[PDB]
Amino acid sequence: NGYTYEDYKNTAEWLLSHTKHRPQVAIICGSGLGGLTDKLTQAQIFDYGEIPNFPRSTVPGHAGRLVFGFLNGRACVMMQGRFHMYEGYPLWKVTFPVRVFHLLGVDTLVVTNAAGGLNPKFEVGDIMLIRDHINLPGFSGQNPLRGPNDERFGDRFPAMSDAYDRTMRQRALSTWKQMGEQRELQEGTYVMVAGPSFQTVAECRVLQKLGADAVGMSTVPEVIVARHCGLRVFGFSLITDKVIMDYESLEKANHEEVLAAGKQAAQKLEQFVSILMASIPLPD
Amino acid sequence: MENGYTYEDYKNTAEWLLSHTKHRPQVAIICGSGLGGLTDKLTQAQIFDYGEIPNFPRSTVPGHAGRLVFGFLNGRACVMMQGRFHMYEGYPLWKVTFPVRVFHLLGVDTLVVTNAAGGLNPKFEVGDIMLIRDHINLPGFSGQNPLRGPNDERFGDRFPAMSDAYDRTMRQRALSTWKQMGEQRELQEGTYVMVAGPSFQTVAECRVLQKLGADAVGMSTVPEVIVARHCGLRVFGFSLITDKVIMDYESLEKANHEEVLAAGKQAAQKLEQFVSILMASIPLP
Amino acid sequence: NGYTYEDYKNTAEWLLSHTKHRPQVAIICGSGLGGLTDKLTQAQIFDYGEIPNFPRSTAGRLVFGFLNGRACVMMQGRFHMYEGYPLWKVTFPVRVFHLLGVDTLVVTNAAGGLNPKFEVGDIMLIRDHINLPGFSGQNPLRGPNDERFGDRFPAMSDAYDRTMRQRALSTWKQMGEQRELQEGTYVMVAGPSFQTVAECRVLQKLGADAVGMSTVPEVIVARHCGLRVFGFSLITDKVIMDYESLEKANHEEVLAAGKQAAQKLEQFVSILMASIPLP
Ligand SMILES: Nc1nc(F)nc2c1ncn2[C@H]1C[C@H](O)[C@@H](CO)O1
Ligand SMILES: Nc1nc(F)nc2c1ncn2[C@H]1C[C@H](O)[C@@H](CO)O1
Ligand SMILES: Nc1nc(F)nc2c1ncn2[C@H]1C[C@H](O)[C@@H](CO)O1
Ligand SMILES: Nc1nc(F)nc2c1ncn2[C@H]1C[C@H](O)[C@@H](CO)O1
Repeated sequence: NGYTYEDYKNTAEWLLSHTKHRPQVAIICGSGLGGLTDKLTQAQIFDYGEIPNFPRSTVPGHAGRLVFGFLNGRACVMMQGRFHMYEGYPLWKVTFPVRVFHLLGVDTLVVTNAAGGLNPKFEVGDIMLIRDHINLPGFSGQNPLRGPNDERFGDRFPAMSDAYDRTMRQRALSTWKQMGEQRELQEGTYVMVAGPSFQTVAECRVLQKLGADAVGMSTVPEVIVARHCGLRVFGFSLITDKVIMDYESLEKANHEEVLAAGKQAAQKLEQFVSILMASIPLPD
Repeated sequence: MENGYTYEDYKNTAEWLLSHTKHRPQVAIICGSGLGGLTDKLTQAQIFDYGEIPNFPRSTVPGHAGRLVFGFLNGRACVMMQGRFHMYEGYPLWKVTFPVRVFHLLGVDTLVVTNAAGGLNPKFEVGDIMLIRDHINLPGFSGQNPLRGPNDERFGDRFPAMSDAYDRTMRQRALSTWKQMGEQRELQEGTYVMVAGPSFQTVAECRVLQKLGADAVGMSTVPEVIVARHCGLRVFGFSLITDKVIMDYESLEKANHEEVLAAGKQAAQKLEQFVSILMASIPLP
Repeated sequence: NGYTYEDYKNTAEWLLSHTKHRPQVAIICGSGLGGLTDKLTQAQIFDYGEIPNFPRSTAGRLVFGFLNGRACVMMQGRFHMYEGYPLWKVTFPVRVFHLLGVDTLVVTNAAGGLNPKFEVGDIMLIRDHINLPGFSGQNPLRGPNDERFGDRFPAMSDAYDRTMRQRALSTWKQMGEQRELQEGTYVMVAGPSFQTVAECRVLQKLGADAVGMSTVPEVIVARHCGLRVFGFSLITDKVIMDYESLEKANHEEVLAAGKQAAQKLEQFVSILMASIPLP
């Protein structure tokens, strides 16, 4: 780490005194999903470069930004452009915003990401309800909680066996049935690899053997610190391509480029997340 | 893993301890969480707080400031470590394992490691003692190994074997002593997997750990063993099974009433006295 | 962290302006496999400390010359993660090689055999890898990315060139070797300590045929560059995968049949210089 408690406190206070908005729900937008910010109403934008203590972008493109607003009526703060480990950011920098949300008064975090499908059943365009995760950087020392614990946020050894709220998963599955979509809402485990290189077949086969249903390079760090803080969490992976799980099928690659989330697939997810704002319990 | 210790640092600490106690230990014992009461069983003891031992890894003042206790346990010359350092607290593994090299230079030829651990093996129940037969070093697979950096042939080889980390003679004698103690529970035996922590495992993760063949999980010990064997120390150890980790979502919902408590003060005491009794099975130098 | 695009380019040009050699192929020889440098004609030697921005080997040199009709740059005494080196130093030469004009990289290493079939002395055509360190964050591509080198998210499914594997096999049959050319997956572990039986068993279960502490970082950045890659593991020992055959110890002497065995792999890399495509 390198952030004092006061640092987080100072940022949350700064935001609070520059917006009349008071979010209950924070939403991290994954790659190709930033258009969720367009669905906010009465929106107020802050560029990261404007918010004190916020990690500076070293990356191509605009810095990314924090959008306060209402989403189907819900007080939300929305994150467009997350920090990734593969870009050389320490997890304590990646996850900083989650702690600020907590101090902002947020009690719920929704996480979205794009992911390669490991599960034969999954097809490009599917949305996966995240049931559970496998944190490989975590096993080996790369866990955002590393260092002295601050009891003002949470415990030394927080549980993650229950990180994906039972109630919101039951309600997502329920709300999805009224939507009348062609494909059922998938559910499974997100495995986080550090990237940025992509899997070899051999590696794709381990990830499969480890029970992971979909792979990507983000999210878990955030979820973990959310649960440390006692935030309610749920989330979705957009399956942007099927990873090749053998050499036979490796040769059979033809009219191919692992494209970003089909703009229509992204838009389906964005509007599902929006509609689910109806189903989060109110703080009260 | 950027080792800020010269050989002369280790030697300076070792020699400092050697000129402030008359004790000359053969055996080092690392006390796991909740097992520190082992030190009370030492006779003719002497205490050094980490704070007064040059080059010893420094804290930011939490509740438990650890210490080293020299003395005789069941007749054996011992140095005993109460309060270990953990990776998850932010310490580099070269700080975690610094004491093991000091012990070598003290003249120790045997390291015993104790810890508390989650039970992965269905057969294990809360309060069990597991003889560590082997380990799986997940941090080591990815660069986080305490031997990372140059090798110093004055400690050991570049590429030390870990096939035989947990001494065979002592494992047979552990299992032997236990049988004639006449205990209600069988002495368990299996593989300890190190995960870096500090967050606990999800169900999915707990499953991988099972599939990897691990019988118990914790966040320590493996670093210390590895640098012990690099020095040629005899190693043996135990995990006290503190809780059983949930390994299916079905039993996750049913997880209602409770939390992962510390080592039940009774079961710890049982281990602590088994360790004392096993002092008479360690070979002489 | 570490090296900018200029730095690579300055190193490349220094070498270009300090040798008449213009190499097409680069060969990173592993442990005990550097005798291949003696077979180089017109050989021109550079110690690493001599070269701008190079990592200082703290017995490491760069050798240019012709092997079996091919302009080569040879690396004797590679960098290892266990030695304390960060992966961006480990893989620094691979990009210089690219800016030198090299289009093929051949990698050799010493490995422990996880596949029961494998015997000491076997050569393994590396067909694929498992980068265990890379899962957790130790990946040489981590950090800012320059597109003059390659993509942000490069593929590694075809890291080991289809054509050269077919030609390795083809030459091997032509060589009339009694022992078959093994082929499989190399898992990179960080080291330096060797595997426990428990750990060997997970590596086996993971699908790895051979284990070592190098190579993968180089292959990854080479492919990020668009270099053609093929490589070999010499099986120096069968890794103990149970406790029964841990008791059983032997007429110990892993070493000196490893000369005939390392020679075989060296002479095979030589032969294969004729099978690498031209630019
Ligand atoms: N097989 C795969 N592995 C990983 F790690 N990511 C994959 C992927 N396939 C697609 N993706 C998408 C998801 C991320 O948004 C983006 C990387 O940040 O690429
Ligand atoms: N499921 C579990 N996973 C891990 F890593 N550790 C567990 C655990 N259950 C109990 N413990 C014990 C080990 C230490 O004594 C203490 C803190 O690491 O808690
Ligand atoms: N002095 C030299 N100059 C050049 F241009 N090539 C040399 C050489 N000595 C050996 N060779 C090798 C490389 C050519 O591919 C090959 C001739 O086609 O022989
Ligand atoms: N059983 C084994 N396990 C691991 F990890 N590596 C092994 C090995 N046998 C040989 N090696 C490789 C790696 C060293 O860098 C190199 C020593 O020269 O040989």
